[PDB]
Amino acid sequence: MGVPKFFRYISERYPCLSELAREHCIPEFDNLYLDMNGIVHNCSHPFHLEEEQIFQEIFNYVDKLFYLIKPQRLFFLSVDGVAPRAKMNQQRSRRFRTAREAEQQEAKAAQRRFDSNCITPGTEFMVRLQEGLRAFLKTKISTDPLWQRCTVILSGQEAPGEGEHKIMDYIRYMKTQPDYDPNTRHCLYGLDAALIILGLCTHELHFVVLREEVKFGRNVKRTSVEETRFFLLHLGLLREYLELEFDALRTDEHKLDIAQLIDDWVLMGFLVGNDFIPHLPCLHISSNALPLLYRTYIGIYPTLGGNINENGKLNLRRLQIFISALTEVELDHFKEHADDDENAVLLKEFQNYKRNFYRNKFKRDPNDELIEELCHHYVNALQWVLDYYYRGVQSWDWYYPFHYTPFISDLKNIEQVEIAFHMGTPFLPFQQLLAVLPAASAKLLPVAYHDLMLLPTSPLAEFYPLEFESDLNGKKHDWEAVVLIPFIDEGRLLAAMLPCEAQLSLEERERNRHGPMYVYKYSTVAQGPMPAYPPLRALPVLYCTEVAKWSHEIAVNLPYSVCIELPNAARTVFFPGFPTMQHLPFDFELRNDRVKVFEQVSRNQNIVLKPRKRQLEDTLTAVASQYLGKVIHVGWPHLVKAIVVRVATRDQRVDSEGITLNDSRRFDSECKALQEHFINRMGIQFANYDVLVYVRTFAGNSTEFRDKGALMVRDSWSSSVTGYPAQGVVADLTVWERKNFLNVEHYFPVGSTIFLITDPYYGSEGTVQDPRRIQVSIMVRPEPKVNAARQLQEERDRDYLSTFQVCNLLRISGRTLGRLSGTVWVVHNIGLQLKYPRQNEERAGYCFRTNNQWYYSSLAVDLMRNYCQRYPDVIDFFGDSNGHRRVEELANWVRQQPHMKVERISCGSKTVCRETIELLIAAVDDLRKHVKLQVKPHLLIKPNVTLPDVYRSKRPVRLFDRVVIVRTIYMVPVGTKGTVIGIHPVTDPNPVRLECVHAVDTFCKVLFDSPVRVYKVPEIALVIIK
DNA sequence: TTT
Ligand SMILES: [Mg+2]
Repeated sequence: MGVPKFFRYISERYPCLSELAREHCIPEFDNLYLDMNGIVHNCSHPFHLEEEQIFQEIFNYVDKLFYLIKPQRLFFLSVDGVAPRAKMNQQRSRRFRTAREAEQQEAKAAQRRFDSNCITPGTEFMVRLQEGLRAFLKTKISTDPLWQRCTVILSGQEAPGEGEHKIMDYIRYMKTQPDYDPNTRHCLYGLDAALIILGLCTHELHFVVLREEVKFGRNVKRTSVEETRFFLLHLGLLREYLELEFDALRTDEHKLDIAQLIDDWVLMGFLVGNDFIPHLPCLHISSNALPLLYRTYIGIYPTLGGNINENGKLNLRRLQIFISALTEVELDHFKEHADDDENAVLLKEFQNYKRNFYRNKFKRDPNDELIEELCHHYVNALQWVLDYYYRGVQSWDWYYPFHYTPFISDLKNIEQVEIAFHMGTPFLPFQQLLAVLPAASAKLLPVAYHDLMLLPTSPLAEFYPLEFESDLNGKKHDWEAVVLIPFIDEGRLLAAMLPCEAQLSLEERERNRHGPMYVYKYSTVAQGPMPAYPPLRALPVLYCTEVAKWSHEIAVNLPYSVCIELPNAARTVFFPGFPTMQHLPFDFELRNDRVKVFEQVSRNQNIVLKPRKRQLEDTLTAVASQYLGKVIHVGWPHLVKAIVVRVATRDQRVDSEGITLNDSRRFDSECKALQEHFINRMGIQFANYDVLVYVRTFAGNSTEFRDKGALMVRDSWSSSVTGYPAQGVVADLTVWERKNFLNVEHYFPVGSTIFLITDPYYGSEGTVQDPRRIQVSIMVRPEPKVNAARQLQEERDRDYLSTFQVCNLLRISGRTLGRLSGTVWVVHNIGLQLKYPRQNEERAGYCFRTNNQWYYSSLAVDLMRNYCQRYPDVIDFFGDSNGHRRVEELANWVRQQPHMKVERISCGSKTVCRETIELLIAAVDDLRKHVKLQVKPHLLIKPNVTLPDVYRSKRPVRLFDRVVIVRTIYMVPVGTKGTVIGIHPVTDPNPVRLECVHAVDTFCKVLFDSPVRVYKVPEIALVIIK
């Protein structure tokens, strides 16, 4: 996996659409919508933890997400509540699955614990979680200054409806409001198809979808918070890429109605497969589904009155036409996997396949009555889903009452289909629980119905099969497998609940009501005390307010869908976070250039964008004339502000200082580089690279200080200079950006912290006293002697052999050293796991790589010798190679030893041994003078304001360097001082930003003397003490 | 809940 198949697909068909970015590349947002069931799953059962632990970790998760994304206006976190029957059927399927998969995996314990099905609403678990969560919001917002300008909304298991859909509802409600901002930048947590489709159908302009790369789980690889990156999808581009795909639907010289088109595309996306209906065998993404629905639609389009999905409502005639068209696809799928006048033969065999299918797999006779009710229920289904999205739930009771899908060929007279579902109401937690849980998890229910789950007398015993069969329509994985069970009739079920209900325990009786969502807002006025809750410590005073809002204060009742295209919004202007391909006249074509967006090269086609040859003559003097020294926007459509510092040609090149000659070789090389990037990753094709432009990316606003006189404010550019083809330069666009300081004193208030950049105490803590130069008091502190520790390390660094040397000492082939020292999978792992060549990793002091050659330390060698001594035949195998019990034996022998306990790290990073760490720690132990001075303003770091380019060291950071923290860094408060014990580079795997492509950021495993002991920290938040 |  790594990422959903849908995400993967549309992400490769439109290369510019998605990226893997780090904390700082994520665009600014007003609203973050966080969906919790995923998280709760990650934290509860990835081995043992108690509730306290779990909650603590969930809380953490949230904290780090909010910390990294910094939603400026709203933070809506939404836990799945009691959902409509349509979903509940599937929820139930997944429960039964997990229960049985659970028993099966516990069976390995027979060969030789936290029930997860409690992640559903109504369970004592989820309730306790709800509590702890409100408590958490209250603490965080009440204490943390960063959660105080935000508005926060929680929607718990209390409030009914899928998290993702409660989010949706709040969004539509939002659009409804009068003085609502059409430009609000929405960020939604998640990558699966449903959330893409969802955000895409809100018809919101600045909407991003994102999820972290690695669950926070790989913390056994020591990753700083700031090091974590996100996969993100830009809906704004998705739109433009569809506008590109259906260009053939244009009949005149003018844009198609994108609202109209998006709607229909939402429809296709729903056809590919959704939760609330069985999937059509003939439509899987890997199976080229989207392209097929595209072809079908395009080729059918001139015939429909207009849209199949009009503003969330279906056009049964047009629908009909479409499905009719899909018949081809379906029949072709049949013709393909059949074996696992010709046509006529095909059709007879296919009709026979139908009959036999209805009979065998549908357990129903093929009466035309059957086709009838199948068509009925299917069309009903579709409309139901569209309502779910465009207008909110329109039926809590309704559900597709079959386990399989109709035959497209057998869908005629759709138009005659009557659609009528009724709202009804969401089930009470216990009802839904009994509807969803399998016999296995009876415990999660109150005692009152345990009997109902497990006593074969039970009226509902049918719905609780000890054994349930599973059909897999050519779907490979057990999870894709259909789960053949009954469908609960609400009647009989509530009938079999009547007696028990009264007898429920008091607290059980109380926890069985639906509930509201809560709105937290930081208050200056003290709101009183809060009790503690495992694991949140108690609070003497709250500084926030919690306020109940019910499901119906968010309700929008109208004939049309508010999921319309707000016209107040500005799509002419550029917003920094959000790319558009609009500002450049370009042609386009769908080609087969094998673009590389993820790990490996795409196997299918993509859309190549081709900017039209610009009007500016492609000469040096001409390009310079226009753009030299000017402020432009490069990268496209992922635009950035930048200033042109040089223009170059294979022959010559212009600086502010005049024209000179240029290295042809180096130029042609740069050009190759650019070409490769754009085509292979960006699916972009410029006319030519005859003339390059070299820019500096905008790097923050800078405040200059003018003598004793005044405060100046200017633009700040970058350190590094990157090259961009002159053909992709876009100039003079207007942008929507957006609190200046006033007095010098306003900048430097009394008692605020100041850091020194002047030689006498480069890196000294300080405090401003009087803005007159500036009056300041510096707190001088001693610095530990590290020469000793350095010395220790140098000798250890000496302890290293070469791959060959090591081959000789162990008397083994080079190959066998290769397999032995890496990871070798047997089917289970049996490699000492010291090096990870493909990954580009190395294990601590054991392995290390320099001249593209490997070197192993002594611990490594004694280890490898050990392995050899003990397990010879295995080695013999490694050497001569290109009851299942011995494996487990050595797999464990290996997993046990301590090199596993030692951190693995990326190659090119310098580390240190625990002994040296000991010496250092001892020195700091051993170590345990305010000086007033007048200091020019530009040599003072204001902790969270000053741009890091003013304090970046002219020399790369080194080990044992003495560092102090300026910029705030998650756990570590500013001011904390320490010494470097690690230096770790980091490069983006596949940057879509040409500027980032080979940029390496530096993190430092730092030993702060104070406990707060050790943390990786970006070089940006550091000064070195001179 | 995801794959
Ligand atoms: Mg969901």
